[PDB]
Amino acid sequence: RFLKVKNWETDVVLTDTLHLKSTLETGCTEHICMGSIMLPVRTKDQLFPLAKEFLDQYYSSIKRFGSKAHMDRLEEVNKEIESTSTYQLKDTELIYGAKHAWRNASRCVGRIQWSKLQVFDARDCTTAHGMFNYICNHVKYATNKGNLRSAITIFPQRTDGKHDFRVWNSQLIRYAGYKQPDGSTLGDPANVQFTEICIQQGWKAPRGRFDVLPLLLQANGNDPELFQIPPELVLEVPIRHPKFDWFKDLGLKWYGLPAVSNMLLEIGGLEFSACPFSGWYMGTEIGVRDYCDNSRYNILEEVAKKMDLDMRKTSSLWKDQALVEINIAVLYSFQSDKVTIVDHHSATESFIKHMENEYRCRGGCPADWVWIVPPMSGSITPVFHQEMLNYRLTPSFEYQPDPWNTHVWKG
Amino acid sequence: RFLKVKNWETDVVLTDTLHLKSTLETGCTEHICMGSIMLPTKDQLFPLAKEFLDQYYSSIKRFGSKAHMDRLEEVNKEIESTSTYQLKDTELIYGAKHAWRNASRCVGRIQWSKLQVFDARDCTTAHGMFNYICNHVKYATNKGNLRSAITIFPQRTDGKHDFRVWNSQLIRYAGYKQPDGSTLGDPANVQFTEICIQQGWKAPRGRFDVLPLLLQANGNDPELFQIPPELVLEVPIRHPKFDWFKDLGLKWYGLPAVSNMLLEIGGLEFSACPFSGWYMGTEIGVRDYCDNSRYNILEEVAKKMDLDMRKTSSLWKDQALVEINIAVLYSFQSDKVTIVDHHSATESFIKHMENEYRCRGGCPADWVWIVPPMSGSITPVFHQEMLNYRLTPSFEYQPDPWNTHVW
Ligand code: HEM
Ligand code: HEM
Ligand SMILES: Nc1cccc(C[C@@H]2CNC[C@@H]2Oc2cccc(Oc3ccccc3)c2)n1
Ligand SMILES: Nc1cccc(C[C@@H]2CNC[C@@H]2Oc2cccc(Oc3ccccc3)c2)n1
Ligand SMILES: C[C@H](O)[C@H](O)[C@H]1CNc2nc(N)[nH]c(=O)c2N1
Ligand SMILES: C[C@H](O)[C@H](O)[C@H]1CNc2nc(N)[nH]c(=O)c2N1
Ligand SMILES: [Zn+2]
Repeated sequence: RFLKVKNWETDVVLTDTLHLKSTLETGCTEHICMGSIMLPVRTKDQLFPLAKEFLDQYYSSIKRFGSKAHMDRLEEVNKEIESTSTYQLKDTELIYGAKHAWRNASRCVGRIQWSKLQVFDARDCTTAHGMFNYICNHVKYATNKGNLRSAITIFPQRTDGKHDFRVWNSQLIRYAGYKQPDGSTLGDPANVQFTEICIQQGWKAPRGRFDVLPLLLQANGNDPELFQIPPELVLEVPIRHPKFDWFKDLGLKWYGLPAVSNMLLEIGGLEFSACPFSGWYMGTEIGVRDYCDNSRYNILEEVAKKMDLDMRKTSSLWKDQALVEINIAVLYSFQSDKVTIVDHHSATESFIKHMENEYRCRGGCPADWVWIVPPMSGSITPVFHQEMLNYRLTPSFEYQPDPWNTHVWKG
Repeated sequence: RFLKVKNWETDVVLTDTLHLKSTLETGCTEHICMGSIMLPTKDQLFPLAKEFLDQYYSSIKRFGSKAHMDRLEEVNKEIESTSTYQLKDTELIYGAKHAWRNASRCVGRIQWSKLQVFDARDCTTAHGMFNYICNHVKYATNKGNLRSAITIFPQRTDGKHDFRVWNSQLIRYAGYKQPDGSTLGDPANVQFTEICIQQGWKAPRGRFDVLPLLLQANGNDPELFQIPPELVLEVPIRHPKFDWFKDLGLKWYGLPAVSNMLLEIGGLEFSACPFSGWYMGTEIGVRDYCDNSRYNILEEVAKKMDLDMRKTSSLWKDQALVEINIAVLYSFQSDKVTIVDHHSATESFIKHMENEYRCRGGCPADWVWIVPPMSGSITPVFHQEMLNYRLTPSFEYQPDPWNTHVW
């Protein structure tokens, strides 16, 4: 079968065949579209087919499909599964797998970069202190004094599900949030529950507006342990505006390294429950979402007050005006400090070129429009006008339950 | 079978059961989501008629009554006899209001029950259609105090006697390709404008030429009519801060009036059913003015603002976008022509969704269309999960008539 997508701005039409290789389910049916829903131990039996499919994909990619080396590797994995119930990936297969999980990530606008991913193999790690060391090295490598480099660190795979490696933090670097008795929040409201966990575990909270959270790390299914990332490894950018001199006095800053730590990486049926990865920011992630969401820092009012905009009616577009100024400030600040960032125009234009190339070379590019379209100025970016097909390919990054809801406390 | 939707800003969860009624298909499957694609006998008619009357009689608390069974008998008799049937005025009005209620791409549905329905089923000629349409235009415009309205022309019969309005909207501006290589006026309407010329229209060849109506009655060749200018309320565009804005020579019309869709009620098909409401400001200021394939004015505006257009990261496009949209709202409000901003409209839609969940068990909504084309995440609809499904009565797309009509 062939499926067409159309760009309504350019009339360019593309043909997708890659969707035929998708097996996992979307949430949608013939009767209902779930495209805007945020969240819509394996047997030996189910494991060898997943391994075989992955290895066939790997061997095809290196132009060795059906070779002696391909056949011998299938036999070796087969033997290992029946004998031990699982298998180990070769370093080459792990690198290919992690790159392809990023390539397949339909909610990621940054995928033009997918083939440049530094993979750190941490499968020999055994303790939380060992995880802390791997993570510091990742942060220092990825930060590169502001010249950011994409990286992922991969801890040992799930065995029986009772010995999981997990980073409890949702991102490696994030700010604390504190609920006050009067109901107001100090710091980042998204991180209140996690901050409470840290405090309970013994973190002495400074109780400010931008306190970098400690890492909470779980090795081998044991209770997690706290660690403070060395401050010299945490690059931060003070936010100021090119024309508005009062902007600095809002006291805003943000960290340079966006690093997702709560997802699960599936490669050939194996499950890597701790696989922190990082790239660099697109400006709207900070200036639109982190700063201006009602349930996040929520700074729109204070900024619009300072700009002296007419705030009595929504129809003066004061919120829209303040939004653009904050986003200009974020890009200006990062660029001035020589910390890698991309604006939403550049990033979406690059994504369209990536997508077109993927269709030609791969037969498709699964993409989730709801997530790819930026959260401001949607239709003046080329992605708004681009039809997309969303489907699930493996290797993949998946969501997993927060570890505090599932962990068995050993005490 | 029961489905939950969460708002990620407020944590409110609603439960959807209304989707189980849904009959038509979405284009998605278990393996692929088509959420962002723009367009994804006698025997057939009685289940469709039945399903409709059942919901009609339920809505007036008379389900299973003698009037209910009687009407079901009467329509059954008429289909068996004539191969079609005729709606009672009450059913037509109900069907039309519900087609709006079921429109998953429409953010303005809080207004669904306040719709003036003009029954034009007695219409026979294109001059007659012109009369009905002028009357609709005048009524809906109401000298700037806009009222929602639909005019319904006779239903499909054998499909060779189709009523159609060839225009995509009742009021739109012409588009012309020039020797220059550029486009004068609205590039979306270039083809339709050509069809107007080839059928006889004398084009002024300006930037904002109100198009003529091309009306097809009873499957005949369509005919041209100029809408009386004094019935077309237009708004000159100016800015409350920038005195130079007015010299861009921009204007828009006050009445948004979709005329190319098909209304389906109880299996009956109404191929000419122009309807109108009032504008949300972004439709004009973001899409009409700033789409690259539309009036595409961002460059000119940014230049007059003297922004740094050297790099994308100065956000010069975004700054100009906001100002253009401020001018749209200010101009309509100053001239007392009804308009809604995207903040107000999306706030209302969330309230409407809550009413629908509470009173009907759900609300079909297409997130891709509901979230405004600028400032998405500062509107509450961005953070609201929505389930998309197709309920009838409905508005449906249909082929452009020039590709289909046999002259
Ligand atoms: C190189 C620069 C990159 C940029 C500019 C970028 C951009 C983005 C953005 C803007 C999002 C949406 C974030 C949100 O709204 O929460 C995202 C999501 C995502 N990206 Fe990237 N990305 C980059 C690198 C990476 C890397 C290195 C990986 C993994 C190897 C990755 C995998 C993902 C995944 C799995 C998501 C979905 C997250 C979720 O569902 O919460 N990206 N990307
Ligand atoms: C009263 C004020 C109204 C407002 C503010 C409003 C708002 C909107 C907006 C912004 C759109 C998206 C338009 C686009 O991007 O092309 C839309 C679509 C739509 N609306 Fe409304 N609407 C209103 C009245 C109506 C009425 C009276 C009807 C029918 C009786 C209706 C039915 C529809 C339909 C069927 C669509 C989808 C059109 C398509 O798929 O092209 N709306 N509405
Ligand atoms: N520029 C880049 C580079 C790499 C990765 C990203 C992803 C960016 C970088 N910070 C966070 C963001 O993803 C999130 C944000 C918030 C929650 C989250 O997890 C979820 C999401 C939905 C439901 C439940 C949990 C993921 N952005
Ligand atoms: N504020 C209101 C009130 C009622 C209706 C509307 C819908 C508003 C009123 N003008 C325009 C808009 O409909 C369009 C315009 C152009 C294309 C379109 O969708 C397509 C796209 C491609 C092919 C076919 C249809 C829909 N907006
Ligand atoms: C309900 C809705 O799906 C949700 O708010 C989504 C919309 N699109 C998004 N897109 C991105 N990139 N990130 C997000 O957090 C969201 N949130
Ligand atoms: C391809 C994509 O579906 C298309 O550009 C859509 C996106 N969302 C939209 N939303 C509205 N309200 N109107 C539109 O025309 C569109 N266009
Ligand atoms: Zn879908």
